[PDB]
Amino acid sequence: MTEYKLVVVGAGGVGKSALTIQLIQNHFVDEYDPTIEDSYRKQVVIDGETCLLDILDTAGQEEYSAMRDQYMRTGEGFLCVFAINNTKSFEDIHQYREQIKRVKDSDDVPMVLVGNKCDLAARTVESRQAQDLARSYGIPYIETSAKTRQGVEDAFYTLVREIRQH
Ligand SMILES: Nc1nc2c(ncn2[C@@H]2O[C@H](COP(=O)(O)OP(=O)(O)NP(=O)(O)O)[C@@H](O)[C@H]2O)c(=O)[nH]1
Ligand SMILES: [Mg+2]
Repeated sequence: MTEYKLVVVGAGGVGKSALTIQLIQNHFVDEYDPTIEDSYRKQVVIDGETCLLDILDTAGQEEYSAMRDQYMRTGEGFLCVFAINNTKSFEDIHQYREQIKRVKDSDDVPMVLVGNKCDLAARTVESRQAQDLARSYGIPYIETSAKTRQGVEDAFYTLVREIRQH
């Protein structure tokens, strides 16, 4: 079956791992559990296509940039995750996108901008700001909550469909 290598990137603590574990294990992880590097493999059916999602969960910590680069290089699509209550993680998005472009030697790779933690009332990044940024990149913007599962399959499935169109 087709394998899609998806890479989840973003600042530390935005919920990269919680998003992935919701998709894979249907559970919200409320624990503090920083990632170094983790891989998940799941057989799914997306629009009648049997395929294998190979999800590379990366570290937000700068100490693992070289490790992150190595895994970014193999990815076919990228979830760029920020948290809607963390303005700095939204600002960091530009830096993550540029590194993706660097290691993939491409100006446009399949990518989804993911505004996570939308269950929180304490929003500091307006949806309009993130939509505008996504529009400038040419990529879709999807708001998610790993807690309520809102948007989770949307984010991953939209990325897979973007790889089909690439
Ligand atoms: N309310 C809420 N909390 C969330 C959400 N996603 C993650 N969190 C919380 O935010 C914290 C960080 O989550 P985690 O998935 O570990 O983030 P990460 O991006 O993988 N961090 P790292 O870069 O170290 O691997 C955890 O306490 C988790 O429960 C969400 O959608 N809503
Ligand atoms: Mg993590």
